[PDB]
Amino acid sequence: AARQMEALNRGLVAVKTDGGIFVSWRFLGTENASVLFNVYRDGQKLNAAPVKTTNYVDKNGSAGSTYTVRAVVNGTEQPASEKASVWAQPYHSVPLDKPAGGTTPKGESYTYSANDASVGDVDGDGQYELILKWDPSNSKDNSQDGYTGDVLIDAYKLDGTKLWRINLGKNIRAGAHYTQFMVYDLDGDGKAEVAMKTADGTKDGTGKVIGNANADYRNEQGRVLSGPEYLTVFQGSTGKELVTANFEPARGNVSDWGDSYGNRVDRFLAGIAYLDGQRPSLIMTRGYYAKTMLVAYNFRDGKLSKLWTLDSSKSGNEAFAGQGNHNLSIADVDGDGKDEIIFGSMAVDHDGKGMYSTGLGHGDALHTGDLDPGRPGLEVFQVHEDKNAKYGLSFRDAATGKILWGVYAGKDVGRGMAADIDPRYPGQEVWANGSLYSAKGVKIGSGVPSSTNFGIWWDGDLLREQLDSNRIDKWDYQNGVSKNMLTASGAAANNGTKATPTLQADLLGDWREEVVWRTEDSSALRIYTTTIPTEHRLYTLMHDPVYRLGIAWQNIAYNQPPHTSFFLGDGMAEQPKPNMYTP
Ligand SMILES: [Ca+2]
Ligand SMILES: [Ca+2]
Ligand SMILES: [Ca+2]
Ligand SMILES: [Ca+2]
Ligand SMILES: [Ca+2]
Ligand SMILES: [Ca+2]
Ligand SMILES: [Ca+2]
Ligand SMILES: [Ca+2]
Ligand SMILES: [Ca+2]
Ligand SMILES: [Ca+2]
Repeated sequence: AARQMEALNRGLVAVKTDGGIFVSWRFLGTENASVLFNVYRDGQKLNAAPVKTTNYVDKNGSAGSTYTVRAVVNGTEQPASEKASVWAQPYHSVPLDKPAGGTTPKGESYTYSANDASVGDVDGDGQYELILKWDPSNSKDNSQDGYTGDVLIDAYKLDGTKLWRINLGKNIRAGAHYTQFMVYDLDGDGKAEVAMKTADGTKDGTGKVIGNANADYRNEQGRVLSGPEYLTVFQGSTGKELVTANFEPARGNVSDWGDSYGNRVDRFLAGIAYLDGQRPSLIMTRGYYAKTMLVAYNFRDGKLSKLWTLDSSKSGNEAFAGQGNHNLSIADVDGDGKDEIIFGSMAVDHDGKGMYSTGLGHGDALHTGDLDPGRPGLEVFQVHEDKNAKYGLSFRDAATGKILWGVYAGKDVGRGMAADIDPRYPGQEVWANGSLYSAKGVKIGSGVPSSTNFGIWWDGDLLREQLDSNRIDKWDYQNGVSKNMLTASGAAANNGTKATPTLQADLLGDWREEVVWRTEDSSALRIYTTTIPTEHRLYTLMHDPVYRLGIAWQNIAYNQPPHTSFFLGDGMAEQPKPNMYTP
């Protein structure tokens, strides 16, 4: 079946460069291969004949010029795109309303920094808003005791308009593994909503407090290990509470999850999955080191409804404990049109049934995509934390879980990457624990790229570049060394040693991915878009099933980079139009 996807505008962007004005725009999932384009500067056509490629350099444009693009569909020109003004800097700043610092019940002062983001179109005009999580400077890993400041979630238009702020309140602890926020048009009306775990004292964007306003379930460890827990869907445009239910997976006893001090119980993940093959569902998970639960919901016709539960503590589900990562993937792995869940070393079917477990246990990085385009199906590359695991890195059939190849490490392998960086080996290369491999498991040369964090499509070629901290690098495959391509001076990455951008996504312009980094003082987000010309046109990545879902889960726990459902890389085949409709 055709999948619900977003009605997007042209995503037209124009950026001042020394060579003139660089202009790029979207090839929309609704458009055929036969569609061409005309480029207009202030109502004047620039190109003598319609162009195919979705980027263009206007040598004679100026900082005051405005641009439109018109599609040419089966010979006739279509109405103009939305108008685009010229970016006077290589990035676009979104000014932020930095939350005031505070002081914990124990007298610890904290301040706020801009942290993980997501995107959704909350008003339905085809341009994304940014949904930003603020992090207090005393946020905590689950292993660490201590009180934390409130978690704040804001919505911003790209012009800097602050639409709202939600304060999750004292009963939601701050830290990577706590709030996992989903931004998506769940009900299919054309407008995104925001869904996340909430509690008594959560304040919506209109200033209305949920539940028992004054209840305080913080224990002396600064953890919230008792009291009600809620799941709320908020209106994207206003941050208003739409509906709130009791949260599942429910806590039960803290000790059910594998410790009594409050670590394992509060290990959350979340996602958007097309469980019915047509429309989105919401996935909320709890646990992964031992007891593990996953619960699916719909938000449709104004109602939240629970669809299924997978609980490893149920007789027959024992194998589905102890396998999850600090991240997950979502993809149709078995070809039935419906999305499955890649939950670290295990997988869960669209109906909530456990599919397989590799038994290799918990890890910190995960990549699900078409890694080996010579092998039908998707593949999963994963690293493993247990020093005694049979493999420190595993490369597997996404659908069956069969190990295609793996390498024993005998130690915690905390990072792993997948990206087509070497055109001499068909498909995506993978690297971890000091070695680079082909998709077939053949070690390539010696050493690895200088980062093992994100892959990003940045330059004009079909290979994928690397992102880490405030840097984009490109692998010189002939010489076996990384070389810097961009250092975003004045921009900072997030999450300490994880060094993740606020967001990486194809948010605007052509198929290359934008990066959103905070400034060092979090007074702004900067949106960088490439001005490197390309000869290639590809469907906007937000119209790919798997990529779009990757953007939805990018924020969760230990942020991972997004992948396409198809092999995008050197030697790739031309892609057909995505099977989609818009609301
Ligand atoms: Ca919008
Ligand atoms: Ca909606
Ligand atoms: Ca499927
Ligand atoms: Ca299935
Ligand atoms: Ca870990
Ligand atoms: Ca494959
Ligand atoms: Ca390759
Ligand atoms: Ca490239
Ligand atoms: Ca782009
Ligand atoms: Ca995160």
